[PDB]
Amino acid sequence: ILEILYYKKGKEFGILEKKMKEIFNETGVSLEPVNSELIGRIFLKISVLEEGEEVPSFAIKALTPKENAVDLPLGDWTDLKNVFVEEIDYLDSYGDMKILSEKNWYKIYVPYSSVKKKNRNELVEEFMKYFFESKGWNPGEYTFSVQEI
Amino acid sequence: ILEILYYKKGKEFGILEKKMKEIFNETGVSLEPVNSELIGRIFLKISVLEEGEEVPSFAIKALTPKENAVDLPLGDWTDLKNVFVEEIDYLDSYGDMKILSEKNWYKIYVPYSSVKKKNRNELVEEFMKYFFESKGWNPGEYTFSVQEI
Repeated sequence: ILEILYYKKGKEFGILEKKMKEIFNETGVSLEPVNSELIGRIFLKISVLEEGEEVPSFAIKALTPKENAVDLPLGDWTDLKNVFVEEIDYLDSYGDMKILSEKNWYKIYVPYSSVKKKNRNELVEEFMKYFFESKGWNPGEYTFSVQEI
Repeated sequence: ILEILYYKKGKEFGILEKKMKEIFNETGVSLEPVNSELIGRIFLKISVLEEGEEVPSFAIKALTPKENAVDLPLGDWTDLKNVFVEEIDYLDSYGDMKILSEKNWYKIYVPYSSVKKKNRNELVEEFMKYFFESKGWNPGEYTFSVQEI
């Protein structure tokens, strides 16, 4: 997973950080920014689909009463008999990428064939254009940093 | 969904709240507490299983490349052909309840037969014992409030 911190250009956060530290030292309570147009933190996971595999259009949360999972692959195709469907989410499309969003956590799915010669920077930069545009914000007014977590 | 705010007994938060408001008025940045032993916010969804249905033991995140979902029920049993399994989560057990946790978001599943004459208060109070014990904290040292959201 990647942790992405974004910031509106020109905004200084030094007095914010000093006051957060002061509040922590007095109350013992650590305060963090609510995601806004000024500042935020998001989490991104990138999955590349193997050649000869289609990108997903829906994410399904299913539940099983079976008491073991030794018949279930993680990260492979299979058939699921007699499961309870709890949630269905339609993925957004941005170019060849499919994007699943849950609050500040994002998962992107890209076809092998499309990202064969692409690095993490190129992917993240495309994702961040999608992200800012999804919020109605101008991407040219932000910087962001990436951390592996 | 329910929003639950918990607080360590005896701790006063009035100066925290005043300083959060001051920081917001100066920086335009709203700060909220990181969940800790002193204070936090969690989200709970309660599902009751119908009579003649087993409680889940695992939650599966599956993806399908199918371009419509009109064959998928929400909140019913079905079979899923040719899906990609991305994640499997084992549910915890607390009495008759099964609990799925993702960071500060919880989903509990209870059998109809067990909660037939139970109200929201009774369920939430059981969940909160589970929650505090899961963190290694003493439930008798906390208060909490519930809000429908």
